[PDB]
Amino acid sequence: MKVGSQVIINTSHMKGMKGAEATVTGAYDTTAYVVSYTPTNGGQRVDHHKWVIQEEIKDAGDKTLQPGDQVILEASHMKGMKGATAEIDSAEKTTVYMVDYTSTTSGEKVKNHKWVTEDELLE
Repeated sequence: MKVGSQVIINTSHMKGMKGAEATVTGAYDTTAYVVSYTPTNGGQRVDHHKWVIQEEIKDAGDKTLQPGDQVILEASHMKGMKGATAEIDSAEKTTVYMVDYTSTTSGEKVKNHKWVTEDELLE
């Protein structure tokens, strides 16, 4: 699968995704990390968030990080994420996809959702 591929989301990161019809808008060979952090706003702790990628970690470069590492996040998949200090729970070499999809909950057309891995998609 690649950019333009039609797929079915096969994971449940948030409500409304599982089984949603989707189209791939970006594909990245990269390292995908699961991370835990306290949002900058001060709300509830985010535990084992899938996923942030190499390119979303401040000063990560081409250096693969290690579980246990403390990093600063440069993504904004949700409020309070950008600039947060996070702990890497795991690291995996894989391809991740950014997808447009229609929420199964409300019918809202979600654009450029980051991220799902190929293990999390069905074609």
